[PDB]
Amino acid sequence: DTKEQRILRYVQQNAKPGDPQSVLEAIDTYCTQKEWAMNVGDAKGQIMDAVIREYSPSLVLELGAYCGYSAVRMARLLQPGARLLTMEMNPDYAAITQQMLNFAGLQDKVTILNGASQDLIPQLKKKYDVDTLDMVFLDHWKDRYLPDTLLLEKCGLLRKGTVLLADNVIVPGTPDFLAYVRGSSSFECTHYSSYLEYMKVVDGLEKAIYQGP
Ligand SMILES: Nc1ncnc2c1ncn2[C@@H]1O[C@H](CSCC[C@H](N)C(=O)O)[C@@H](O)[C@H]1O
Ligand SMILES: Oc1cc(-c2ccc(F)cc2)cc2cccnc12
Ligand SMILES: [Cl-]
Ligand SMILES: [Mg+2]
Repeated sequence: DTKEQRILRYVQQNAKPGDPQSVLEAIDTYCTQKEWAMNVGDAKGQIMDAVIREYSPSLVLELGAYCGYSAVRMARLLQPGARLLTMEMNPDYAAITQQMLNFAGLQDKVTILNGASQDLIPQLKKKYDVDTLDMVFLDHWKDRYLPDTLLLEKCGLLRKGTVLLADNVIVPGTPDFLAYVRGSSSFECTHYSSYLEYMKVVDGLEKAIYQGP
């Protein structure tokens, strides 16, 4: 098996079906005690939770799903009827994520789109009936953060107040994105210093709120 299949099986055997908090705890335990994996983790996850609670977004887009940890973490905090769309290019990972969401009981709140963000973003309005997004979690390959932000804006998917929350702005880092949003009058930015998942290494999140053109 793969590490991702091992994570899934661990959840299935050490968490309670339909209990998202138990799922998060099982993943965190496995990734602390057995094998590291690139989930946002509990340190940064607590900051994400605080942000989600503040904004109560009705429609969230996540870029990069992996095994579903962040999707579970966000979706468990959504209000009834609110929704998450998550984009995942790797079909093996998409299948893990779906199974993870199913086990957590969150499958009605989340749609996992199997494809590359740069191909799926232009389809959101017509194919997926999206008007504008309330929040975007950027956590895919770091070189896509700026191009996809710019694409989201081109596609008319951002509105005044759309919250972008970007993982890993220190490690691995996303220097072009960070410079761009911090220098642009179209974003109001805040840095949340934290730690790399499961590691004593500094990392951080950036929140960038879109202000319009
Ligand atoms: N352009 C792209 N579109 C969609 N998925 C992408 C992508 N570039 C990378 N990915 C995916 O981005 C993921 C990054 S890891 C995502 C971790 C997850 N957000 C969590 O915290 O639990 C990987 O699964 C990778 O396959
Ligand atoms: O949270 C993440 C962490 C890392 C990462 C990988 C190796 C390291 F040594 C340190 C950090 C990569 C990611 C790629 C995509 C989404 N998130 C990532
Ligand atoms: Cl952590
Ligand atoms: Mg990350």
